[PDB]
Amino acid sequence: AMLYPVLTQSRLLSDLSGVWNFKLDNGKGFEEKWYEKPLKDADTMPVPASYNDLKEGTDFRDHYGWVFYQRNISVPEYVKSQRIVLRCAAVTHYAMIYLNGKLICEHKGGFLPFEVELNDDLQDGDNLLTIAVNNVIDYTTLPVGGKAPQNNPNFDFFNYCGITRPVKIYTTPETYINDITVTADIDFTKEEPSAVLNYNVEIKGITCKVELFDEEGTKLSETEGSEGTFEISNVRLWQPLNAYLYKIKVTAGQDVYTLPYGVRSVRVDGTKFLINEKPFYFKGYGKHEDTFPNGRGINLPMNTKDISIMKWQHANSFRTSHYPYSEEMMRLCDEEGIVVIDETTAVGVNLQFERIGTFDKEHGVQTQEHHKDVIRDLISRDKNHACVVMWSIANEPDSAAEGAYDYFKPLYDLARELDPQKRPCTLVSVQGTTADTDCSSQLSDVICLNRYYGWYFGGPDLEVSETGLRKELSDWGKLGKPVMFTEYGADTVSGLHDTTSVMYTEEYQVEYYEMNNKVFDEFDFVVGEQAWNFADFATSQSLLRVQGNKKGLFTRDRKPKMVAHYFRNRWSAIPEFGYK
Amino acid sequence: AMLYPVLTQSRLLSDLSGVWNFKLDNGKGFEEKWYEKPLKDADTMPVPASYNDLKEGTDFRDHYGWVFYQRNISVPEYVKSQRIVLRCAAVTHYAMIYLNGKLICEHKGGFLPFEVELNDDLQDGDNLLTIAVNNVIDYTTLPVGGKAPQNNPNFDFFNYCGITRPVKIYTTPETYINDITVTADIDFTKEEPSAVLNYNVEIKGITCKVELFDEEGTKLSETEGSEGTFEISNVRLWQPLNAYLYKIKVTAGQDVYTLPYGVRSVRVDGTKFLINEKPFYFKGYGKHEDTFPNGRGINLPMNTKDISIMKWQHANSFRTSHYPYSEEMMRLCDEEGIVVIDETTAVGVNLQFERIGTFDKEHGVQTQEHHKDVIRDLISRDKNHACVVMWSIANEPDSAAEGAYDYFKPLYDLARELDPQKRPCTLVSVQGTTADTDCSSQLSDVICLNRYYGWYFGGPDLEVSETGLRKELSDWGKLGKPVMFTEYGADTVSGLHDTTSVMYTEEYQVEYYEMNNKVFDEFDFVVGEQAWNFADFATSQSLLRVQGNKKGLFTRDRKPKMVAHYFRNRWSAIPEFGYK
Ligand SMILES: CNc1nc2sc3c(N4CCN([C@@H]5O[C@H](C(=O)O)[C@@H](O)[C@H](O)[C@H]5O)CC4)nnnc3c2c2c1CCCC2
Ligand SMILES: CNc1nc2sc3c(N4CCN([C@@H]5O[C@H](C(=O)O)[C@@H](O)[C@H](O)[C@H]5O)CC4)nnnc3c2c2c1CCCC2
Ligand SMILES: CNc1nc2sc3c(N4CCNCC4)nnnc3c2c2c1CCCC2
Ligand SMILES: CNc1nc2sc3c(N4CCNCC4)nnnc3c2c2c1CCCC2
Repeated sequence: AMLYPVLTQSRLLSDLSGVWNFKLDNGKGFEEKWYEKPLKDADTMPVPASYNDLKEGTDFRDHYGWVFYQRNISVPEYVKSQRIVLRCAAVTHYAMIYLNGKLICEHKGGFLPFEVELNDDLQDGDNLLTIAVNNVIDYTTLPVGGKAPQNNPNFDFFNYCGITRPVKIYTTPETYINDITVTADIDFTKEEPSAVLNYNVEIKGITCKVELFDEEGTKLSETEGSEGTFEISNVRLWQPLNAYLYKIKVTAGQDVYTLPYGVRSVRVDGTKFLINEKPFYFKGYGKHEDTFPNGRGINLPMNTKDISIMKWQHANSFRTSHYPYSEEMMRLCDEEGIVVIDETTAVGVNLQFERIGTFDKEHGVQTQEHHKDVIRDLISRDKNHACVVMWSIANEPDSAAEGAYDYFKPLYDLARELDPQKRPCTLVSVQGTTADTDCSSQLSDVICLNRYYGWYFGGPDLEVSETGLRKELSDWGKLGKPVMFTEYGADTVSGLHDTTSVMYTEEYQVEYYEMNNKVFDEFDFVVGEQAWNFADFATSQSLLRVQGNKKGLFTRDRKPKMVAHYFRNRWSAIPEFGYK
Repeated sequence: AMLYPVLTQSRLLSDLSGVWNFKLDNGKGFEEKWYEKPLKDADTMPVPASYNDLKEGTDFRDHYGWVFYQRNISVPEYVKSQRIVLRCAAVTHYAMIYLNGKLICEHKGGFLPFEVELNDDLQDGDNLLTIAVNNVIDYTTLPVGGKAPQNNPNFDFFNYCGITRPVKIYTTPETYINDITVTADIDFTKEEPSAVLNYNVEIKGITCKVELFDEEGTKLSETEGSEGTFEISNVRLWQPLNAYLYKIKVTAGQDVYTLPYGVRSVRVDGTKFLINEKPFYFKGYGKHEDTFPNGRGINLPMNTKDISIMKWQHANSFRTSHYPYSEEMMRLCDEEGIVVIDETTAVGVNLQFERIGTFDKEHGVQTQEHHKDVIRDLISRDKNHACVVMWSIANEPDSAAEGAYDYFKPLYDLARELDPQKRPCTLVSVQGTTADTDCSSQLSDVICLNRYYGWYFGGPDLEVSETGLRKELSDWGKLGKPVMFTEYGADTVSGLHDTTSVMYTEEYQVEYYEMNNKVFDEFDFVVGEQAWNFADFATSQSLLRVQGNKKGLFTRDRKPKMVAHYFRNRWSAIPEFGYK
């Protein structure tokens, strides 16, 4: 369980972000005890941020192995009173915290938070904090390092690493709040729908009371109970592009924490994805925590810029593509009313492109245990987010291979059981699968395709490509379930133009999406269009990557390609609800 | 034999270029007799020029089959006196001339001239000229159409077709000059070298006398003899970047034709490519008759612009890449002193990339007969060009396959025997061959490689790529022959920049050439560096082509990439002669 550190009367918060000392491991790093003494001949390195692009030459950009972040720490003795904790929101890949020279914590997983307490190794005076980060990826990591001394991603984005998100120090009373959970039942029956919310607070280390406020701070109800309930008639339902967030003050044993919460219902019904009992239609794109020169590092300004562009463009949703995003971005979609598809680090679980099969148990992937710890850690983190309407177990696994069904079912189950809101589960299907062959047809509530008819398939022949896409999508309808496209797009170099289009031209990109959009619009069970990608992003080099991935509607610096004006006009004529 | 039509006291010249009528064959074209009546519902189409890009939509750009050019013709009766001839300098692929409705000529081969006489079907009044052009390419065409209703080039440029070069009407006395030939012997021994030129005139249908002038029109010697000789002491030797052209007036039977000619010697000696008994070093690039929206159409202005840029850049040579260039460009290099490697249409003679082998005689290529007619027609056309120092039988054939040696030897032989100057012969070797495996090691006077260490091989690892290129080039030296690189380069999108380079960036392109150029400079038997390509050009669409081929040093409109300034600085510090 991981609550978002905030400033409360009961808890303090001090950011450690800034320029830290930094050294690339030379192999002999751990041998000598760098985590013991202050790094020598060190380099400077802002935190929070990916370090790959922040220096010059390939030696930083393409480093294999470990790096050492190092910074000094010092708390006021008058604080030992309360509990001292170190929250690392995300260290890409493996983290190893040393204080004063001793290991204190260790973590696997580059995109989710982890904490460690400091009360009993926090010395007096100036303490030597050391965070060593490893970037190696393999068949035991999610995301999955392939075989082709260098990391070779089995995924189409660059392997940005370092202290990707912030490192803070918060405190707490000795017995504290540790995990608040809230769910809602809404009775749309009444012409003025109302709702009953179920609280479930948890403490560790006494009386606990719950206060419920409205948008403006107006209190409206109170109760006591580490597992009580609450009633709200004439309830302001959170809605896509129309967020309403209540707030919640849990006072419990000299400790109080506040939580926003939006009241809405998610439910699949036949070929309809329903939000607050209405037939939604996804409009938006798959995104990437990718900016220059931050790498995958957190970027509050671009977060707001990205959401400003989405509203300008008349979109309503995005998918945390290939990894969970920052907590800040998740809260922002709550405030702004952005429907989010929250997705795990499970990309590259596919060895298809003697031959080893993906789910061979001696020579194939070794990810299921960690895949489970991710599903749990992620749902623990974002369970209370009204923006989250669905979960994505994995992006493009070899889901039509043998071993496939056996791999994923234990993970779907774990997901369906750990979501206090029992939200729809899916996985994003790669090109090649079909209704009959895809283990997703059974395990998933929503069929999410990534199809590229007009690019990989059939490009530059958009007629032949249309025939293919009708044929395949037609078949997908026989499952009687909601199907949305989570990726489709074409690599386009901003600036390349032509009257009779050729591939890579802004005109070819617009035509591609006209064909796909025409076919989408023929099937009432298509409940979503999400283009890949929102914006150009960095990938590993290869002959097929024109200085990265150029499938964005926008450039890496958020300037619109012609296609961005095509979608803005199309999405403006398509409602959040009732499109079918 | 084909003399360049010019204006002489004995012969007239009238260009037919302009906007002709034009219709795409619909299949039923030949059935109905379009070549008989005036085209109906016709379109407009400039000649000379490739027609693919001159209209909108894929229907022109990607047409499979025949098109019909049609224009009216009318000569003044007072001309029937003399012989009337129609010279088509180049109709891409197959040509079929109809006059008044009757076929008069037929041709195969899209890049060389062919004529037909008109005296006895040239009616009085207005005659209906019709030129039908076919664009289909196959295992019987040079260049070679692959299997992958559409043409699929087995070569990396777009299949531009139509009346690529001009169509004129010249006349002649009844007995006329038909082919002048001149060769030279130079006695560098004397401190003031002199030379003896051997004339060899030919007539068809009488006295013939030869006049010899100098640059400014000063006569200097005369003689009589359809096979006489001539003497020139203190001779002005044509030289790279220092052209001196004498002129030659052949008066013979009321017919006179003038010819420029430059005196120079070409001779290989060990690992030295010698021009006028000096160790030359090729500096330049492989080019393409490719401009917008002309297609492969002739372009006198860009010809002069291209040659202006070459002198600005301190280059000395270029290769007629994948097909003979226009006669105008050939004469221009004579005037301007550009060393040219004249090359045939023989590209795509390679099926490597049950499996058919290139030179299978039932299922592989069927090009050798035509390949021979090309070698003869080409040498007949350009034999007297001082700029031509070498012949290229084919670009990147599967020269290390079985059948290879048997295919090419008859063609090398035919070439070595038909060049009145016995000039060096070669063929350009694809990536994969080695000294031991390449039938070129024996048949060729100069080893011409196309290597891509840093792109296809090894990119983005320029270290590994350097190790490979040293290893391979080292081996090539064991043949004790001159080796030059006729292609090397990297696809670069003008405008993409970075401090730590990634592929496709102008910086990566400059680094690529620094590595290759460093290694080249280690081997005294490397006698040439020619980059691919001079300028960005159109190709068929595919995932590996960013709106065409972007390996130019210049953009398709002749603007320099950063790499163009790298070469200009490097080539300025490297002499035409004595570099080794
Ligand atoms: C019709 N038959 C084909 N089907 C396919 S599928 C495929 C392929 N994947 C697709 C799916 N993406 C997904 O989409 C995005 C993207 O690719 O840009 C990624 O950014 C994103 O992270 C990822 O989720 C990951 C990788 N990569 N390369 N080639 C192909 C290919 C090809 C063909 C025909 C031959 C040429 C290649
Ligand atoms: C090191 N191993 C490789 N070696 C090679 S070779 C090759 C290839 N040809 C080369 C040579 N060109 C010539 O050079 C120019 C160009 O290619 O741009 C053409 O314009 C020009 O007309 C033509 O003369 C014609 C085509 N095309 N595609 N891939 C390759 C490839 C590859 C690899 C490794 C795997 C990836 C692909
Ligand atoms: C794991 N992600 C991928 N998935 C796929 S699927 C497919 C394909 N198709 C699919 C449709 N059925 C016929 C064959 N052809 N080529 N490459 C691919 C392909 C690739 C990748 C990533 C590596 C590069 C190629
Ligand atoms: C006829 N022109 C070519 N020549 C070549 S050579 C080579 C290669 N290499 C060469 C070095 N030895 C190992 C294998 N790999 N992939 N493609 C190629 C390749 C291609 C083409 C044109 C079609 C596309 C690929």
